[PDB]
Amino acid sequence: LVPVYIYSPEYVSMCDSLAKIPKRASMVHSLIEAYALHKQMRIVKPKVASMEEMATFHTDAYLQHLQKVSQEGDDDHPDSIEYGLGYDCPATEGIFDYAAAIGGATITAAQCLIDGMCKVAINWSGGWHHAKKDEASGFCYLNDAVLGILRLRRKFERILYVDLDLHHGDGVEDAFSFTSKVMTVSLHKFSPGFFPGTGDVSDVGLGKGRYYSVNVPIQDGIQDEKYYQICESVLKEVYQAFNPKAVVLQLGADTIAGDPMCSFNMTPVGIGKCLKYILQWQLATLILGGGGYNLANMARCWTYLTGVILGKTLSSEIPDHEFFTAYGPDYVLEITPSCRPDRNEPHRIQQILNYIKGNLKHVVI
Ligand SMILES: CC(/C=C/C(=O)NO)=C\[C@@H](C)C(=O)c1ccc(N(C)C)cc1
Ligand SMILES: [K+]
Ligand SMILES: [K+]
Ligand SMILES: [Zn+2]
Repeated sequence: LVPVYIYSPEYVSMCDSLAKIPKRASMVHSLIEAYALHKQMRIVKPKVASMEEMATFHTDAYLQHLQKVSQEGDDDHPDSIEYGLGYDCPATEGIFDYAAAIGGATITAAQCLIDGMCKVAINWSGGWHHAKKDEASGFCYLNDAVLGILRLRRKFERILYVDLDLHHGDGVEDAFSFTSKVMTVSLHKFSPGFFPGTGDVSDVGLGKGRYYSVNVPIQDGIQDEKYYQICESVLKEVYQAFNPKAVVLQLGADTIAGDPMCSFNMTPVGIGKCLKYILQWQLATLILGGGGYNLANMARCWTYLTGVILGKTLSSEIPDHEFFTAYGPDYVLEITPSCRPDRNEPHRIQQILNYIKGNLKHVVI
């Protein structure tokens, strides 16, 4: 009925403690609260993930290792080499607790979807799609997206994962690569030297999971209109061929114009239209956050997207709240595209969509 919003003051504090950008969860929640959107959702206190719950995807050796180097901040452990710790993913003190809360918040939201508590569950602090079963990658130590999907596997036999982050959700695609129960769809920037380096259109999975992985390689400077047409064409084809019963959606904000990544040229409006097309499926939807390195932009994006889920049209003027001064110099909710060219050739885009049409033919047949 009413969208579940995963939040507790203790959870946000935990998320700000070891965040990449300081006060990541604070700003996003403070702005949502400022628009009084929390009063129209069902606020649910997240439960910290147990060792067994994480073990549904991650190996035991890896989990024990995190717990050991997290209590003292041992960034010099001789077993860290095996698990990808920790140059890109530092072995900072209390990192396992940080991952436990966020991992447990996605599972909690998934549990609300199972028990029929709602049709939509939101966790903006979640959605780290890079982590592997026994390896940390790209700031991700625990793949909370996979943990969420595995929780939904208790009720749903057809789960669709849609990744709209700037980067390819490799950790999630790799997790369900050998299965047809979960189809992963990832729209991302794909160029040599760009992280994580995988996710070409020819990457369709392995074994019995072949053709159940879908990748859309996109180039720099793409804007709302062209992006949506790509997203609509893929999701329409996938919905018919896969027939999902539940949806997990990762909405990273590193695609938005004004992000330090400086790749895609998106505004929250474009992603909003993508979210609308998925919401009208009337399926149990698990909304996750993701990447983003422009704090105020992330807040503007995810706050607007929360308004989309609720159907509310938000005021263009940023209301006075705790972090109001961070929204200079215009102090508005809208985000304007930068003056950069679109390097996506209309023929290559159509050529990719045709591959996907060809690959999904195998699924439906
Ligand atoms: C891991 C990642 C994003 C993942 C993501 O967004 N997953 O969703 C990006 C890495 C490769 C990167 O490009 C980078 C660039 C600059 C930088 N500093 C200037 C500190 C730190 C990292
Ligand atoms: K993506
Ligand atoms: K798959
Ligand atoms: Zn990203």
